[PDB]
Amino acid sequence: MLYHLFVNNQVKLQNDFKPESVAAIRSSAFNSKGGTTVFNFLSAGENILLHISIRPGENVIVFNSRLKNGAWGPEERIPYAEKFRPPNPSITVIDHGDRFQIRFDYGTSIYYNKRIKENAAAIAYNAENSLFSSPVTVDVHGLLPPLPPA
Amino acid sequence: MLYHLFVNNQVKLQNDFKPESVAAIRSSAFNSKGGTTVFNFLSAGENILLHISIRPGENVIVFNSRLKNGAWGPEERIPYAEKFRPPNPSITVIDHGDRFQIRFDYGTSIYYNKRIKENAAAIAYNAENSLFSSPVTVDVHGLLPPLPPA
Amino acid sequence: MLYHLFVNNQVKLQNDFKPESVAAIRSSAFNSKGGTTVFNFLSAGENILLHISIRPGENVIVFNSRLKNGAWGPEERIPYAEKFRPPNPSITVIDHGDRFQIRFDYGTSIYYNKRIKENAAAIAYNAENSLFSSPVTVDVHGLLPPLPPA
Amino acid sequence: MLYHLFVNNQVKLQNDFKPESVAAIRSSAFNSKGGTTVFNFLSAGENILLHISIRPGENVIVFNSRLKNGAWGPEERIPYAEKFRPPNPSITVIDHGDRFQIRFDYGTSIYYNKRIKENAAAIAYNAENSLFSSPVTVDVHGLLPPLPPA
Ligand SMILES: CC(=O)N[C@@H]1[C@@H](O[C@@H]2O[C@H](CO)[C@H](O)[C@H](O)[C@H]2O)[C@@H](O)[C@H](CO)O[C@H]1O
Ligand SMILES: CC(=O)N[C@@H]1[C@@H](O[C@@H]2O[C@H](CO)[C@H](O)[C@H](O)[C@H]2O)[C@@H](O)[C@H](CO)O[C@H]1O
Ligand SMILES: CC(=O)N[C@@H]1[C@@H](O[C@@H]2O[C@H](CO)[C@H](O)[C@H](O)[C@H]2O)[C@@H](O)[C@H](CO)O[C@H]1O
Ligand SMILES: CC(=O)N[C@@H]1[C@@H](O[C@@H]2O[C@H](CO)[C@H](O)[C@H](O)[C@H]2O)[C@@H](O)[C@H](CO)O[C@H]1O
Repeated sequence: MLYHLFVNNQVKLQNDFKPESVAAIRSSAFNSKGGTTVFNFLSAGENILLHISIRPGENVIVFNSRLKNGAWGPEERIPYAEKFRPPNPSITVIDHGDRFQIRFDYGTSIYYNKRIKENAAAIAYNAENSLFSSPVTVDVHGLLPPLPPA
Repeated sequence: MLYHLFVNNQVKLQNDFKPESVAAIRSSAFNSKGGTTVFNFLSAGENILLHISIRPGENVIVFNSRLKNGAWGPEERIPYAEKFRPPNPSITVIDHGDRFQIRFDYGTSIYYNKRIKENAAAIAYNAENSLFSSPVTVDVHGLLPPLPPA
Repeated sequence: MLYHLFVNNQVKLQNDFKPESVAAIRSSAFNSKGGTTVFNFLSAGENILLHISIRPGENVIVFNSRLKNGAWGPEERIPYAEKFRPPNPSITVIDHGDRFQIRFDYGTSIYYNKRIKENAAAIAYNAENSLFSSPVTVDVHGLLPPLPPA
Repeated sequence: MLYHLFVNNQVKLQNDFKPESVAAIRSSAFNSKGGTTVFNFLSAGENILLHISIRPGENVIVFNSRLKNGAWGPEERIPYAEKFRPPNPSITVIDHGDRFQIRFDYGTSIYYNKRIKENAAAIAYNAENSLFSSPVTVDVHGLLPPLPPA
C-alpha cells in the first residue's frame, strides 16, 4: 500500500502496522538546512508507539515512546552523521513482534524494543523545517515481499 | 531517482529520460470519477515527446506527440476500461530507443514509435479533476532494476 | 516461475513465453576463458524462435532463428566484449509482441524482430564449455513485475 | 551475490554472513516424497551456527547448533505444515545480530537466537533425497535491498 505522507499531517493505515509489517519511507529531496524532523507510529488511541526525532543541528537521532498525553520515557539515541543518503534518503521500519527494526541508508539497523502494546493505525510526520520532502513516499507491506537480486 | 510530481505541475529530471530509462508512476488513491488525466514527457525545448491522455469519459487512452510549435500527430488509441488497479493504480513508461512502451496495471503494454528524436528533460502531470493523487510517486531509472522473484 | 536450466539441457515452461513475458537469466559465475554459449527459445513444434549464440572467441553475439528442420536465417550480431558483468552475468529476454528485447549487463540492449509466429514452450542452453554456470537461474514472469526503488 | 548450492555440498561465501546479511534461498521444484532436507550455515571453523532440518515425515522443522567436533544441543522445533509454497518454495534467513530471522513462504517469521558467536563463511545443503531442487538458488545480501512497491 502506497501513501503520500505530508509534513505536519498524517496518513491512516488501511491496515494495522503489526508483526511482519514493513514500512518503507522515502524522500525525494533532503534539505541540508533543515532541522528536527519527526515520524510517529500511532496507535488507534493516538499513543506514540514509535517516535523518531531526527535532529541534524545536534548530530543525534532520538527514539522514544509515550502515551498521547503522557511524558517521554528514556531516550534511545544514536549519531545522526552518515545515516542518510542524499538526494533520496529513506527510513525503513519493520515490526518484529517484540521490537522494531529501523534502517536508514547507511550503518547497521537500530533495534527498538516495543514499550507500548498496540499496533500502529497511522503514521505522522512533523517538521517546521523538514529535512525531507513533503510529502514523502510511503509503502507499507503486510509481510516482507520477495526480494530482488540487488 | 525519486520525484514527487504534483498535478498541473512538473519535475525536472536529474538526467535525461533516454534509451533504457524507466519511469514508474504510482498513485496513492485512484478516484473512480475523475476526468481527463494527462502525463507529458517533455524535451528540453518543451517538445511533447510522449503525451498520455487518459480519458475515462471517452473510455479511451490516447497517445501522441507534438513539437511545442507544431501540431499533434495521429492518435494511438486503446480502451480505458480495466486498465488501472485501485486504490494504487500505476503507469510504467520505458524508452526502447525507437519507441516508448507504456504499461498500466492490467492488459497488454502499449508501444508508441517516437516521432521526435530527443530525450525527455521533464515530466508533466495535468488534470482539472484527476483520476490519481497529487502528487504521484515517480521513480526514474537509468535502466531496468534488479527484478524480484515475484 | 523459477527454473534451473542446466548446460546442454532445456526446461519446459509451465506457461508459454509470449508477449509481456520476462525471462531473467542469471549465472553464479563468469568463466571468462569459456567458449561459445547458446540459449534457445523453442516453440511446441520445436522451432527455434530465438537463438542467442555468445562467442567469446569470435568476439560477437549472434541472434538468429530457424525451423525444426531448417537451415539458419541471416544473422544479426553485436560485439561481445564486456557485455557481461562478473561474478554474476545476466541475460534478460522480454517479449514485446513483434520483437524480443535482449538485455545483457552492459551497453544499450538489443532488439530482435520476430521471424516465427509462435510462443516458446521451452528454453534451451548449450555449450561445450559454458561462459556461465550450470545451471543458470531463470525467473520467468507473465509480465514485468513491480520495480523496486532501485 | 548469487550462488547455486548443490545438495550434499556447500558454497563458500565471498563475504562473511554477518549482522544485516540476508540469504534468499529458492528451489525450482518441490519433491513431495523427499526425505529430511538440511541447510547449514557454517563458521570458518566449520561449526554449525545455524542448522535447519526439514522433516516432512515427522511434520517438523528442527533448528539447532553444534560445534564441528560436537553433539547436538536442545532442539527448537516448529510444525512442518503451512510453510512452503510449491513449486518454488523458499527460505529467507536474516542476521539480526543477536538472532536469525527465518521466513518460509507461509506464516509468521521464526526467530532462532544465536548460540555460537561466529559469522558464517559457508552454507551447506544436505539430504539423501531432497525435498528441494539441486542446486537451489541462493541470493546473499550484505544488507536488505530496495523493496518493490509490491
Ligand atoms: C534539549 C531540549 O531542548 N529538549 C529535550 C527534550 O526533547 C524532546 O524529546 C522528545 C522525545 O524524547 C521529542 O523528540 C520532543 O520533540 C523533544 O523536544 C527531551 O529530551 C527532554 C524532556 O522531554 O528535555 C530535553 O532533554
Ligand atoms: C474534441 C476536442 O476538443 N479536441 C479533439 C482532439 O483532442 C486533443 O487531442 C490531443 C492529442 O491528440 C490532446 O490530448 C489535446 O489535449 C486534446 O484537446 C483530438 O482528440 C481529436 C482528433 O482529431 O480532434 C478533436 O476533436
Ligand atoms: C564460425 C563457424 O564455425 N560457423 C559460422 C556460422 O555459425 C553458425 O551460426 C548459426 C546461427 O547463425 C548457429 O549459431 C550455429 O551453431 C553456428 O555454427 C555462422 O555464424 C557464420 C555465418 O556468418 O558462418 C560460419 O563462419
Ligand atoms: C537419528 C536420526 O537418524 N534421525 C533423527 C535425528 O537426526 C539428527 O538430528 C540432529 C539434531 O538437530 C541434526 O538434525 C542431525 O543432522 C540429524 O541427523 C534427531 O533429529 C532425532 C532426535 O533429536 O532422532 C531422529 O529422529
